[PDB]
Amino acid sequence: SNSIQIGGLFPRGADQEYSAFRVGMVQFSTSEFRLTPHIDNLEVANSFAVTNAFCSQFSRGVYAIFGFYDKKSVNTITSFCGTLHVSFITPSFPTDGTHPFVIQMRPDLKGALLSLIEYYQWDKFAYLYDSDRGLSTLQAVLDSAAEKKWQVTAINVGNINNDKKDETYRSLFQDLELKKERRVILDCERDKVNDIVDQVITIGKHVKGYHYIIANLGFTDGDLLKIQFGGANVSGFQIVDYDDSLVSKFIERWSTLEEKEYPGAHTATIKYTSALTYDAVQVMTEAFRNLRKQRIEISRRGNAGDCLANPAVPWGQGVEIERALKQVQVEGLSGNIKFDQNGKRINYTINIMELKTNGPRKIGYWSEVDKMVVTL
Amino acid sequence: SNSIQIGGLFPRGADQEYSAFRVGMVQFSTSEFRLTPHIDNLEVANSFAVTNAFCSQFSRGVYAIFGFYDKKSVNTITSFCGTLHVSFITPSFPTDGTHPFVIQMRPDLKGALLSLIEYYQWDKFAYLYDSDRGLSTLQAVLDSAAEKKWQVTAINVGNINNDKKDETYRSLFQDLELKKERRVILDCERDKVNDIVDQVITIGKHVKGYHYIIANLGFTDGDLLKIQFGGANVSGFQIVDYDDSLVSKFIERWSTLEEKEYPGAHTATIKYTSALTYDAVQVMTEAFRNLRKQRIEISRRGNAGDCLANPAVPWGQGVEIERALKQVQVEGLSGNIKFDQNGKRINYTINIMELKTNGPRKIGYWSEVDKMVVTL
Ligand SMILES: *[C@@H]1O[C@H](CO)[C@@H](O[C@@H]2O[C@H](CO)[C@@H](O)[C@H](O)[C@H]2NC(C)=O)[C@H](O)[C@H]1NC(C)=O
Ligand SMILES: *[C@@H]1O[C@H](CO)[C@@H](O[C@@H]2O[C@H](CO)[C@@H](O)[C@H](O)[C@H]2NC(C)=O)[C@H](O)[C@H]1NC(C)=O
Repeated sequence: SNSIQIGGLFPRGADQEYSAFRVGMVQFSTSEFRLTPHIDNLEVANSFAVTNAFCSQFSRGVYAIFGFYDKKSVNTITSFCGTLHVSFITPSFPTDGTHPFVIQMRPDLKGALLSLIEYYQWDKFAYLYDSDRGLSTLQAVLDSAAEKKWQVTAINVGNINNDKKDETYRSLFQDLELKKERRVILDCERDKVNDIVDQVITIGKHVKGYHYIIANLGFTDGDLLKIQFGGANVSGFQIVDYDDSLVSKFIERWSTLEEKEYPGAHTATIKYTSALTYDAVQVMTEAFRNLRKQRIEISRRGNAGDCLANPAVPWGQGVEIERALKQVQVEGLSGNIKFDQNGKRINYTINIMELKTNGPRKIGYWSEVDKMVVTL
Repeated sequence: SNSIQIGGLFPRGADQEYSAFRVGMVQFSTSEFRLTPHIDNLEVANSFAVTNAFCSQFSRGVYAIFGFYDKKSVNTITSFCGTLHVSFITPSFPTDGTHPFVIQMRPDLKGALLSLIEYYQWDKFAYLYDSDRGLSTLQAVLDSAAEKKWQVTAINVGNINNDKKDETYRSLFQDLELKKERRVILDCERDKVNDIVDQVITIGKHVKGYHYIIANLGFTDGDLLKIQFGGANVSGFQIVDYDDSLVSKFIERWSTLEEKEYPGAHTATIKYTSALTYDAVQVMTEAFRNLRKQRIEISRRGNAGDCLANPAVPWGQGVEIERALKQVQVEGLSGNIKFDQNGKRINYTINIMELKTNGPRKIGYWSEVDKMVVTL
């Protein structure tokens, strides 16, 4: 048997991620033990919902929770996890701090972004953002601006009501035009980028003389073809490397999976959040394997009880499970996976990309310790 | 014997605010009914703690909750209140959105601040912000910077370990001794403002040629006397007008209370947060009084239950309570109190202040519809 109960907290509509999760469950299945996921699908921005689901898993008796949060709900997660010693493994944006009991699959992007800016020798640009992943990056660029004498125009595009969102664009570009802004960073939710890209194309700002940096880890995850021929420079970041044999092999299978059975999966690419979901199954699997290999018993003796029991007394095995997960080092879709004591990715690589007439191309990479290295 | 129960969620050090709350309960109590508060003292930044306390008050069957939140716990409050139709009345920062079931006693400060900056005809300035407290008003000035043609140098003053503090704050100003920054916006809690004022004085930057804008609603809550004679301009905002008889008559009383019975309350001034709290007791009282004047029965028949009951079916009378709360229009320590449909203060007034050798003086006022008006 060896059935190991875990929770799965999935946003509604995260079909590809859940398909990647199930493929991960197949890939990393083993006779040693079985991960036994209990799945909740919910509105990840709704803290009540996230608390209900967390507590429901907790009372069932899970040994770890894999899932997602939003900026509206990250504090529910870090606070419940930290209080009860339950480990959360997530592909979402890294928490802004050193919160314990959170294993963060997603590498920090800020460093690479700052180096890229320096690399193109920008000292004046617009930073167009929303806040769904917090404001860490905004702070990082403001700090750099002050320190390197950059003139940054930083504008929150997150709050343009899509119910009348067009006069709002003209006024945005009017503001940008005041200083003839031509270098632009887009750090937004993926549909937000696409909205902004259409908006740019429409007013002819996708021509030569413009240069956009897409500040996310999935440059090729969405539709680049529409700005591929206008003449503007377009650059970005990619944590999933389709030239890795490991990734290449996975895509051979992924690309042929039955779409009815694996929604989101009959394609040549996989979104980085889905790749990280797949990699998370490997990490959890290795953690429980390592514990068993170390002869560390983590089996629950009694019921977890109510997540709101007062006083909140953390189970003693919590720390053990946190440590096992943080000590995992493996190779996955997102390259070398290793964590520091705070569950943040270290020793990872981010590929730096440029859009060219013949498609997106790697021009080099950013190293978690060597910064930006061009490929010759 | 008409006991309407309510909750009070008080941050673990909010002594003066609790004193203010207890005073308002006396001032506004009546033979009609007695608000019967149940009080929790808690780590307001701890979302788990906040959920526990909310759920504990929900189970008791309170008819509303007066309380405080933090930027880390605000989502817990809005989600739980919005889901369960439990009204939260608070002097905390207004929410970033139109969340329902939240009565925000504190007026928005962004308009007045943006207006004041324009008034002084600033184009280049430093903005000291406190990440602990939030970035919301910084963002508003960053959004506006293009259209209003400003060059903003934003510095985070928010992760200072009190160990150093002195050294950090001096390093900060001896760094603004680079771009020749002399116009500085504060945007901090009154304590952090005091700390900074203390260091500006020690560094000798409170002289003529520097100008500080304190971006909180309590210009005279702190000690201005010490920076009054240096020669620097110092401007701020004030919502509690001590020239009003209502306020003067209140302070007559407040200055008299025994400090042992009412911590924080043997003084001439009163923090705008405590004033908003006193005001909150009037609003809650009027709302529930008005529900009776309209023979809207709101008495719960059966137990409220568990905040984690599933499915979540909100009680029928929540919406009536919310509406009654939002329909209240009274005059209080913070001036005319009125709310829109999203529980935000409307038709309120913010006084504009400058520090003079003879003390703080009102120089004008800011209105929702008139914007900035020089007084004469
Ligand atoms: C788009 O990329 C091009 C190519 O690097 C940039 O043009 C180069 O950059 C410098 C600075 O303007 C020029 O002096 C070089 O001569 C350019 N190289 C070549 C061969 O074209 C250009 O600056 C980028 N666009 C924007 C708006 O930043
Ligand atoms: C402090 O306040 C004064 C008045 O608002 C600022 O401007 C003074 O008044 C006029 C109006 O521009 C100027 O022509 C004078 O030169 C200013 N007076 C003096 C003696 O400086 C003044 O600039 C403010 N100080 C700062 C640093 O903003």
